Amino acid sequence: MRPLTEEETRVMFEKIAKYIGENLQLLVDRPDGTYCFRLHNDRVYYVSEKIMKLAANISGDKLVSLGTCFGKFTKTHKFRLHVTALDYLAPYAKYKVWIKPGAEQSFLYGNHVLKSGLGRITENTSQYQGVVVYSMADIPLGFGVAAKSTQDCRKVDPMAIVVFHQADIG
Repeated sequence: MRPLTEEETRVMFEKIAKYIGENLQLLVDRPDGTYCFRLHNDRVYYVSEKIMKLAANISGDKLVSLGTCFGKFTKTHKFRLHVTALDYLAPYAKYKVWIKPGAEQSFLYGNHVLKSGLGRITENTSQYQGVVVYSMADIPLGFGVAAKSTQDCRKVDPMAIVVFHQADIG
């Protein structure tokens, strides 16, 4: 465990902002205390500061399980988001896509969503905007990238790609 570098923080902040804009502060400023990010084996962990204030008291290994991994830094120093972050980011992601049964199955196996499977998408979603993919029952399935804008999604043919697969649960 250890604080992130100023340069690492920016990268992660920039990546997370692609899905929740400037709402990360919502995850850091929790009504039950401040939360922070500690690096460990190149993976970023979301954990409360109270728990961090108890290092040297815990074997660290136990400390890693007390936090939630959000993703990790690649060798090309980029931040790869992990689906374990989904439950924390989803409630704060402005741009969402709701997909049908067929698309859901294909998404859970790692594929992209096709027009025929698009049930609904948040208004004014730009092309390449980072989105959170939900099932028709409104449950989080993963992170995606809009292939076309919400406007262009209507005009496209059923076999066209409307959401690229980033990460999925399951």
